[PDB]
Amino acid sequence: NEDICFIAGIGDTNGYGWGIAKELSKRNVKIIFGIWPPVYNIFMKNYKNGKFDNDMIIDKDKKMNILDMLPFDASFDTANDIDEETKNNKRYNMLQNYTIEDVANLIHQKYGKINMLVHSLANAKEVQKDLLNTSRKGYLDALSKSSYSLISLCKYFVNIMKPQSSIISLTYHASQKVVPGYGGGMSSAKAALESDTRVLAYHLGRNYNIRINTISAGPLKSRAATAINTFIDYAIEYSEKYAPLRQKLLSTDIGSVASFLLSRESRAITGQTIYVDNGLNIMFLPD
Amino acid sequence: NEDICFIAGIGDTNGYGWGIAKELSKRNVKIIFGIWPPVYNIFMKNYKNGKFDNDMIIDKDKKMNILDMLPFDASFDTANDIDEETKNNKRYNMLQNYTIEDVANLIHQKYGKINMLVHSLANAKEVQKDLLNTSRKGYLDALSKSSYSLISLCKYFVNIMKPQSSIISLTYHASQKVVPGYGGGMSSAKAALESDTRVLAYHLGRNYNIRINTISAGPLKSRAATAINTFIDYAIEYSEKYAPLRQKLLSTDIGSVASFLLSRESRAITGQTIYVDNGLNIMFLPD
Amino acid sequence: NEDICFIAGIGDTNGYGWGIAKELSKRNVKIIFGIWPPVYNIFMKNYKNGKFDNDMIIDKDKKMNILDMLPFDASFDTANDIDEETKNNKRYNMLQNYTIEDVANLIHQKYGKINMLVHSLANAKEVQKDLLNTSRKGYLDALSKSSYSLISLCKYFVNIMKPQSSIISLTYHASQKVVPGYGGGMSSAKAALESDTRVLAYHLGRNYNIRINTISAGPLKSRAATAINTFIDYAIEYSEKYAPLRQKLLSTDIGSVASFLLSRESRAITGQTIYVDNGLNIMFLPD
Amino acid sequence: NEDICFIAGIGDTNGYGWGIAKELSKRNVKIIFGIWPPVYNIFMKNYKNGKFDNDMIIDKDKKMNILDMLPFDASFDTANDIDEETKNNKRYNMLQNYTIEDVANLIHQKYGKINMLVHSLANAKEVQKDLLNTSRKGYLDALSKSSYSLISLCKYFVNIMKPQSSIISLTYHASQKVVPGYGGGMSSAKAALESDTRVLAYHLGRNYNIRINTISAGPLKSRAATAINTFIDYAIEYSEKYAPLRQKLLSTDIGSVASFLLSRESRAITGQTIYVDNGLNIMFLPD
Ligand SMILES: NC(=O)c1ccc[n+]([C@@H]2O[C@H](COP(=O)([O-])OP(=O)(O)OC[C@H]3O[C@@H](n4cnc5c(N)ncnc54)[C@H](O)[C@@H]3O)[C@@H](O)[C@H]2O)c1
Ligand SMILES: NC(=O)c1ccc[n+]([C@@H]2O[C@H](COP(=O)([O-])OP(=O)(O)OC[C@H]3O[C@@H](n4cnc5c(N)ncnc54)[C@H](O)[C@@H]3O)[C@@H](O)[C@H]2O)c1
Ligand SMILES: NC(=O)c1ccc[n+]([C@@H]2O[C@H](COP(=O)([O-])OP(=O)(O)OC[C@H]3O[C@@H](n4cnc5c(N)ncnc54)[C@H](O)[C@@H]3O)[C@@H](O)[C@H]2O)c1
Ligand SMILES: NC(=O)c1ccc[n+]([C@@H]2O[C@H](COP(=O)([O-])OP(=O)(O)OC[C@H]3O[C@@H](n4cnc5c(N)ncnc54)[C@H](O)[C@@H]3O)[C@@H](O)[C@H]2O)c1
Ligand SMILES: O=Cc1ccc(Oc2ccc(Cl)cc2Cl)c(O)c1
Ligand SMILES: O=Cc1ccc(Oc2ccc(Cl)cc2Cl)c(O)c1
Ligand SMILES: O=Cc1ccc(Oc2ccc(Cl)cc2Cl)c(O)c1
Ligand SMILES: O=Cc1ccc(Oc2ccc(Cl)cc2Cl)c(O)c1
Repeated sequence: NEDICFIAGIGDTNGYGWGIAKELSKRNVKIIFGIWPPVYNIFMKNYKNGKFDNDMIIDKDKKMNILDMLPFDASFDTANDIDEETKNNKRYNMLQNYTIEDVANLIHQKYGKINMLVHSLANAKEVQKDLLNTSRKGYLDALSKSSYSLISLCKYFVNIMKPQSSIISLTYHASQKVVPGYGGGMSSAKAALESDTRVLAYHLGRNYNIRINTISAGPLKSRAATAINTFIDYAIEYSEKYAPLRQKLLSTDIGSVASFLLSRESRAITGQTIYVDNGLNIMFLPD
Repeated sequence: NEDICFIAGIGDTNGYGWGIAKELSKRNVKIIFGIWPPVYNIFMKNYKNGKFDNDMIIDKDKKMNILDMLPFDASFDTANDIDEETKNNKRYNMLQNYTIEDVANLIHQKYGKINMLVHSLANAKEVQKDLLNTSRKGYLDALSKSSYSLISLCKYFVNIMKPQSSIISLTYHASQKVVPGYGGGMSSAKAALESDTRVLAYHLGRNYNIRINTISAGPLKSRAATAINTFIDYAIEYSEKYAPLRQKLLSTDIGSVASFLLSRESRAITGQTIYVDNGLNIMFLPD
Repeated sequence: NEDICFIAGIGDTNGYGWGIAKELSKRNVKIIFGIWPPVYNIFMKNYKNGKFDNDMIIDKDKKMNILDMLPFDASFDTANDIDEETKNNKRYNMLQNYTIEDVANLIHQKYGKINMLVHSLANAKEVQKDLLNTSRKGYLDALSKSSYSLISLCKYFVNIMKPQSSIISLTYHASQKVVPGYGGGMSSAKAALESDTRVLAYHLGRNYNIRINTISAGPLKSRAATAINTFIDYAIEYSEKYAPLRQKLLSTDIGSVASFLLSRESRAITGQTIYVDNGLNIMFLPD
Repeated sequence: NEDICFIAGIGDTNGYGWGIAKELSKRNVKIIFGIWPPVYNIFMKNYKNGKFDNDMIIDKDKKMNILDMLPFDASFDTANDIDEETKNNKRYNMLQNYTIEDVANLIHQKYGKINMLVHSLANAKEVQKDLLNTSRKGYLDALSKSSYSLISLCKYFVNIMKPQSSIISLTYHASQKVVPGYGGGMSSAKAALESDTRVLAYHLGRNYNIRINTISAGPLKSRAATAINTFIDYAIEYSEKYAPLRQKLLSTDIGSVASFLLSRESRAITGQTIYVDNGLNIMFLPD
């Protein structure tokens, strides 16, 4: 079979994007990485130097098959949208075709139609500030990068997808219950993402027969998580202590659920927020 | 190597229990049926006369294999719970080891420990009456058979299940939003079942490292559905017209989700209500 | 001009029923108490000896006025439901007209139609046991007394209530999120009560133009709370430490919300679970 | 008592802002209107010409006491934020001090500290487009005007509010369930508003002892509603046909709930989305 999945939001092997790639790879899905330009050249260097080799082993027989790796910035819908400062940036200057539309066109031109799409990215320039102290520009940046990027990804990628294709993104329970520390409008962006997942499920389901769901993951010590204010150290310790299942949450635990939601096995599931967090979301009072 | 599942609530090939059996069988899980004594002998006679042979065809290069078929009544926790009248009733008189504790013991004696458990049953004497007109006895009957039966199944089966085992039941969205026609306290029972799934997830996760979830299924023209009164024809027509995914909901659509939730692929999911209903639950206003 | 409220579930001045009585009395609503026969004679003796006189002071320029105090047992729908044993029991033998239908009739005969109804009661034989260890009989007892009693109260009282009347009950968040210690099927009963509030809102709204809602209250050191085992001290301490509003939750805090929901001011609200808990329900992770 | 309420988002007498003003006026609350500059001069003219006189009657005794009416644009946090095109606009040119911070300063300078705040506004330049066809600028405009404006209002107004003050905004159930027609990212903005209400409740409750809630209203034929694509004619007809309570939803039905949430009567309620919609949100299947 010719399953191809574009994963937008891989920067190294420590986040959920990598775990999803690994699990899809087990099912013989061809994988294309969309890599944020500021970290693209570093990623390629680490890859070439074999830094990721142990992380690519699926088992005794299998290694991750990575079809391609492309620069991708969810800040920009089309070529016209890139500002002067960015195009002049040292790191963007030597790259091209990294807007959402350009990446869709490039994948389709090289490999044809795909049938799986993963949104595994977020950004918020004021994450370290409380919501109350977040500026209009800060808040809108969170929503632009973390929420609107999903809509744009759908809008441009549906043209290059087969009927019965499937899309997932990643969210966090701070959208629904208060997590002090989860600042800069990230909580807001995740609330919008979960709502948009429903509305998009209606549009994509009726028009194209395409499904879209979102996985609400528990805490993982990824690069981005490090940026929140040992906030991640706290979250992990609390989850491992109080969740119904006292076991370390792995990126591939989210990967196996993603793989299921992206396969035909879940053909009757759409518009849903699925919790993959060892059950922590169900608890009220710590015991 | 030895995935075994007990499916409590199969009476024919037209309901969700059969769809779950078929999909599990696809994955080489050995299946044991728990059949309610009022329908048990008709079920066995049909099976023996080859009435289900076509329904057991997976892909015509593969057919379902069933390990065992056992009389089972989720009304009774232990042998000591069985009233003299039932014990001597025409349909129960020839059967043995059909209470929850007895079937668990029997299964263990014959096959050892199991790792998958499916609650696919419900009942309510007054389902034809709206909630407001449901009697105390009718309401308690619905809770007893449809909700408490899950707790009891858990209590007795956890002793014959391996750590990391998984349990699922089936629910309906009338627990959360009003569905006229879903009467007799069935809505109440499903609300209880969904809440008990969380509390059980806590106890079973912490004490035995066992997971439990519930699938909120869309409408299927099963024998039980037809007996509600027609109600099910309206539900199905409405769902096929207004759901994000306008496709016929199959018992095997539920089956494949059940299969995922019972497998190790869903190891970080517990306490959850997972909707498998073509996304109908996400809609507010029709078109 | 003739607001009359029946409050089912008052046994002393330390619970939510009293707080609701006090706030309604503030608004010149006439109040009728429904008192469970095991505590009825001790309640009346305390009242007569002036034990509640201080507790009846509203602002020391105003004191509660109580229209009537009636023996009431929400276990029994009609006189024909009362087993011979209860009928002849030491505490029931001297009382009459204490079933749901009889109290409705009595109230109507004496005061005519009423327009406000409060369900402020719960009970569960096995509340000290975790759900997994709760017996069938214990679980059904919790559903019978704590959830079904609301449906029955509605069925019999709608005949003695005016159109545009309002009904409220009390619930707890353990229905939606796991609270260790809230056992015996009380969590199940509250999940059922909250679901039944919606279904009843539909029937009562459409057929009688009557509204029904439920208040999910935070912790209060009532007699029933103390009897759970300590559990309530932990709940209160936790709530005062971690709730958005760090202030002592009063029975009259619930009372003033109840008063609003029972008045015409809330005429467009029905079927709802309203949280009155200093906002604790909105929190995920503590500080 | 000196209760003062600023209501941001009044353009005429046909929306929810006016109904909230009317009901607060009954409680002798002094009212200040924040009026969007494009409609400020028209509003003032209609007011002066007596167009609103019949709409201001509370009853036999009372007329609405409007303390002041000020231009207010939720697009701009501070004086510096206004762009050239706006400052040059015919309608803005003759007005001043209409940014969020400027209005806070102006109210405080004229009247001192207030204790009630109402956010009753929304805008989305692409509301007529499906979410899938909404542009990045369109989507962010919705979030900026409809969601971030609430945060900014809180940030600047808390300085001029008393302890134990209360804040409300208005939302719609399209945040939670799909409403085709509710386009341009308005669904997204409302999801973010409901989430932000929780996070702000935590910050404002712990730091200032101030409460914040949001009212999810049913459909009302306001000026803004007219802009959605007879979408409002449909919504109203559907609500009056299918809601549990079959009665016309009035602006003052939302006003009376707002008045309660803004008063001390609701001191234990914060971070909540309260539905004031005749119960329509509780229904799954039309009957
Ligand atoms: N790590 C957790 O604890 C956790 C919990 C719940 C949800 N999530 C979600 O999972 C997703 C993946 O994050 P992660 O935890 O794997 O951290 P991560 O750093 O591994 O992944 C985030 C990636 O997004 C990329 N990115 C940032 N801005 C971008 C832009 N403008 N365009 C394109 N890419 C951009 C970064 O390069 C980074 O590689 C995020 O959406 C996050 O919200 C994470
Ligand atoms: N059919 C639907 O449309 C639908 C939609 C949502 C959820 N569900 C749920 O799926 C489950 C299966 O229902 P179905 O639709 O497959 O109908 P079904 O008739 O196929 O399943 C019901 C089975 O449960 C068995 N049963 C009843 N009482 C029992 C008892 N006391 N002990 C043991 N077994 C008993 C019956 O023998 C019957 O075979 C139910 O719990 C139902 O609530 C069904
Ligand atoms: N106390 C809390 O912390 C708390 C928190 C959330 C919800 N609630 C709810 O508030 C309600 C009132 O409880 P409370 O905390 O005021 O305790 P309480 O003791 O004041 O109220 C319970 C009352 O119900 C009566 N009752 C019990 N069984 C009855 C029956 N069969 N018929 C008639 N009356 C019966 C008892 O006489 C008792 O007076 C309960 O439903 C409870 O679930 C309480
Ligand atoms: N009308 C309904 O059916 C309905 C249902 C649910 C929720 N709501 C909500 O109620 C609130 C009030 O809307 P309405 O229905 O009364 O319509 P409305 O037109 O009466 O009120 C909206 C007001 O917001 C103002 N506004 C728009 N952009 C602004 C800006 N940038 N700065 C300041 N003010 C601005 C407009 O002048 C207008 O007067 C809205 O938030 C809406 O989402 C309305
Ligand atoms: O522990 C919970 C947690 C940890 C990390 C997360 O990802 C991000 C958080 C903030 C930002 Cl700016 C970017 C990203 Cl990828 C997240 O969403 C939730
Ligand atoms: O269309 C929705 C639907 C149809 C059938 C269902 O199953 C039952 C419903 C009532 C009773 Cl008494 C027993 C059973 Cl198995 C159900 O739960 C939901
Ligand atoms: O702290 C939360 C809390 C405390 C008390 C409660 O009331 C009861 C709890 C159990 C039983 Cl059996 C009877 C009643 Cl009235 C309750 O519902 C929740
Ligand atoms: O019927 C539901 C409904 C009707 C009107 C509404 O208000 C708006 C809707 C869109 C825009 Cl751009 C601005 C506003 Cl004030 C709304 O929120 C929901």
